[PDB]
Amino acid sequence: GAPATVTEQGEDITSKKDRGVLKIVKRVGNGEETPMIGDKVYVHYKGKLSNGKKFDSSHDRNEPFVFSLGKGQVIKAWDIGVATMKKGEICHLLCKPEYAYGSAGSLPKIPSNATLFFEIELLDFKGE
Ligand SMILES: COc1ccc(CC[C@@H](OC(=O)[C@@H]2CCCCN2C(=O)[C@H](c2cc(OC)c(OC)c(OC)c2)[C@@H]2C=CCCC2)c2cccc(OCCN3CCOCC3)c2)cc1OC
Repeated sequence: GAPATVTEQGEDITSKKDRGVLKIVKRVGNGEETPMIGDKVYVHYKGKLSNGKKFDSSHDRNEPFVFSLGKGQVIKAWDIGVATMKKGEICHLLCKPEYAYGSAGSLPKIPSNATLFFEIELLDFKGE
């Protein structure tokens, strides 16, 4: 399914090229710009563990999800992945634990050593 497709087809967007964050573009965005470090970004997303059954979405909570890019407000895979996206783009991201919650985990939602899968839609981004 979508996570295996990312394994097979995803672009490795890590600096180290360790296949820790793999991306597939599912919808091409608009324009040319991608967000800068410190930009306020606006997204919709859905996420899940690759193993077991825990699913999370911005769509429930009744609004875009906002954060400052590249400042450690979200897991490393997001800082890396969202920085690659154009406005309007949708991607799928497969995130190995080294770019997520690592050996520690974050319970109840996240076990130790968890690979995560996300669908992210970049709605907008603005310099702080
Ligand atoms: C620097 O490293 C970290 C930084 C931040 C965190 C916290 C978890 C982070 O969530 C995430 O980073 C990812 C990506 C963004 C969407 C949510 N994310 C998740 O993993 C989800 C998530 C949602 C959660 O709530 C909706 C979580 O509870 C806080 C949560 O806790 C671990 C994890 C999980 C993904 C798959 C299925 C289960 C849930 C998150 C969740 C909810 C809101 C967040 O930021 C809100 C905006 N902040 C608010 C504070 O001021 C700065 C801006 C960030 C852990 C960090 O490592 C310990």
